[PDB]
Amino acid sequence: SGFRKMAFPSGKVEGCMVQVTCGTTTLNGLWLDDVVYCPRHVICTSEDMLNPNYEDLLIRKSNHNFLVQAGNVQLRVIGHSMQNCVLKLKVDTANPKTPKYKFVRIQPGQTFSVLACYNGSPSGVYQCAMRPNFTIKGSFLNGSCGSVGFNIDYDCVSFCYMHHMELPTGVHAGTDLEGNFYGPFVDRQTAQAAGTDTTITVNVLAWLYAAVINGDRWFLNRFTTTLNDFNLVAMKYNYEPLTQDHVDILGPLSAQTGIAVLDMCASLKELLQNGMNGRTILGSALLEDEFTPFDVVRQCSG
Amino acid sequence: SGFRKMAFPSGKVEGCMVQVTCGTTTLNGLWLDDVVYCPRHVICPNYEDLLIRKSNHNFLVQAGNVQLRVIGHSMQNCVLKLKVDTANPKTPKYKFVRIQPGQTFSVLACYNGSPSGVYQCAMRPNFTIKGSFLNGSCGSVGFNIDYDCVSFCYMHHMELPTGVHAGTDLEGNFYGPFVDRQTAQAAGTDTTITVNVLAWLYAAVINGDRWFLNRFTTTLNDFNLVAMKYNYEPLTQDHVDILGPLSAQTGIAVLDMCASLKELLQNGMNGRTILGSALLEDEFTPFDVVRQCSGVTF
Ligand SMILES: O=C1[C@@H](c2cccc(Cl)c2)CCN1c1cncc2ccccc12
Ligand SMILES: O=C1[C@@H](c2cccc(Cl)c2)CCN1c1cncc2ccccc12
Ligand SMILES: [Cl-]
Repeated sequence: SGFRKMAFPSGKVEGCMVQVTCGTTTLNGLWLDDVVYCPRHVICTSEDMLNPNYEDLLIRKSNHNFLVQAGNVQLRVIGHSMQNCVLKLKVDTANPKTPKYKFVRIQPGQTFSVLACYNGSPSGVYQCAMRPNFTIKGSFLNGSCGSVGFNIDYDCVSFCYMHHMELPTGVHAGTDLEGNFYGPFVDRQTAQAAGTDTTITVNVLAWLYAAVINGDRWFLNRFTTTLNDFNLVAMKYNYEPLTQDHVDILGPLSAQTGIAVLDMCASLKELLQNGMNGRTILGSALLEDEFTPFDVVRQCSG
Repeated sequence: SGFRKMAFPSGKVEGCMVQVTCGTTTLNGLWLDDVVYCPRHVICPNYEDLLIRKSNHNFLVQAGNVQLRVIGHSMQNCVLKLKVDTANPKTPKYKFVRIQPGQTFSVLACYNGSPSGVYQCAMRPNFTIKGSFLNGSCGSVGFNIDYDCVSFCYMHHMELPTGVHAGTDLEGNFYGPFVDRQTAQAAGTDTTITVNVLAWLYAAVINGDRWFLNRFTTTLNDFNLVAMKYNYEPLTQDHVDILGPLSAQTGIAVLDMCASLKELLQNGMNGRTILGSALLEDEFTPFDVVRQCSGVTF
C-alpha cells in the first residue's frame, strides 16, 4: 500500500556524471563508454548567446580546450563532434561504470527521473514528466546543465533528457540524448516562451485508478461518458484530449479495478466540476498528472 | 528555480542491497563490511528461541548473482545481523543514526535484493512513515547523505492497517510504539510538522510565491495555541533558530512567517496553490530547503 512519487535508483547514472569545463563555462556531462555527452552551449560565452553559430564556435576549439573531470581524475579529450544541440567529446578512457543503456526520445506525458548535478556531482534525484508544452517542471539552479533524465526499466538505463535551459516562467527545456530539443525551443537567449500548459489527462486517470487500488473510492460515481463528451468537458479545464490510445492503455487498470475507462472519465468530469470538497486523493488536494498508466502498474503490482 | 521532492542519490546504498531468503520468507538485507543487516522477522514469536534453532546455512544471502556464505548470526533488538565471509567492496563510509520525528530521509525500496525506486520521506510525529511498499519490501532502507557519508536511519519492517509503514533504526529499535509480530497495532493520531511547513513556505518565497505573506507577526505562545488547535506540532525556539538562515535570506522573520501560516490555517488557500500544492507540505526540513535552493552535491 501507499503511493509516492518515486524515482528510479540513480546509481547507474551517478557513475556516468562528469564535469565539463570549456573556458569560463562549467556544466555536467554524461560519460558513456569513451564519449562524454553535454549541452553544446558549453562552448558559448553569455556574450555570444543571442545568436551563436555553433558550427563556427566549435571549429575554433581544440581537444585541449575541453577540460573533463570524472571525480578527481582529468579525462583526456581526443575528439569532438556536434550532434544537433549536444556536444560529444570523445575521451581516451571508456567509463568502467558504463551501464547497459539506450537513448530514447519520450512523448509528452511520459515520466522520468532526474539526477540533478552541479560540477559533475549528483546532488539529488527527483521524478518529473514531460509536459504537453514540452517543458519540464524541474528543480534546477545555474550549473545544472547537462543533468539527465532517465528511466531504469529492468537493468537498462534509458536516457531521455539532458537539461539545457530555464525559461522565464521557471520551467525547463532540454533535449533527448541525440541533441534534439523537446518543444519549439532553441539553445539561444532569444525571447522564448513555454506554450500554455495542459493537464495530462491519461496520467490523472491512471492516478485515479491507483487511488482505487489503494482503497479510495469517494470520487467514483454511477455515471459513464462518451469519449467525445469527456473531451468536450476536459478541454474546458485545460486538460489534454484523451485519445482511444489512452483508453486502450488504461485497459489493464480498468480490468484490475472493475471500473470502465469511460466510467473513470465520468468520475474525472465530476471532480473537475466539484473540486475535492476538503477531501484528498492519495494525500493530494489536486489531481496528480505525473504518474503514467505504466508507473501506476509498476508501483501498485510490481 | 523549481521545487521538487528530492531524494539523495541512491548509488552508495544500491551497492549494499542483498536478498535474504530464510525458509519461505524472502526480503532485503543491507550488506556493510562483512555483516548483512535485515528485519529479524525473516526467521518467522520468541525470536531468541526461533534464532537458536537456525544454522548459518539456513540463511541464503544473494548479492546480485553471487551467493554469500553466512558464517555467523546474532540479533540486535529487531534486526538480524548475518556475519558473511566476504566484506562488501562497495561498502561506503557510513554511520547508523536514529532520527527524530519531522526529520526527512530517502528510502531505497527493494524487492528480492534489487532496488526498484527511491523516494523522499519524513518520520511522522506518530513515528510512522507514509511510504510506498509492497510485500517483499521488508529490509528496504532509509538514509541521508552528509558529504560522502551515508547515514542509515531506517529499515522497513511492516505495514499498519491504515497503509502507513513502521520500521526500526539500524540498531533494530523501532520508531514508535510498534512491535514486530502479527497483532492489533495502530498508528497514533498524526500531526503536521510545523517547522517543515514553515521551511516549505520559505522555499515558496525563494521561488517567487508571495501571495500568502502578510504584514503581521505573532508570538511563539499565540502561534503554538493555533498550532495545537489545528493538529500542528508545537514550534520550539530551536525550530525558530533553525529557520534563522531562511528568515535572513528572505527578510521574513520566523514569527512573521508564522502569522502567514496562522492565516492559512484559519482561512485556507482560497483556490490558490503554493509550489503547485493545494495542501501545506511538511516533508521538507529547513535543511532540505537550504540544500535544494543552494545546490549541495554528493
Ligand atoms: O538557462 C540556462 C542556461 C542557458 C541560457 C540560455 C540558453 C541556453 Cl540553451 C542555456 C545557462 C544556465 N541556465 C539555467 C538552467 N537551469 C536552471 C537555471 C536557474 C537559474 C539560472 C539559470 C539556469
Ligand atoms: O507487514 C508486512 C510484514 C510483516 C507482517 C507481520 C508482522 C510483521 Cl512484524 C511484519 C510482511 C510483509 N509486510 C508488508 C510490508 N510493507 C508493505 C506491505 C504491503 C502489502 C502487504 C504486506 C506488506
Ligand atoms: Cl514516451
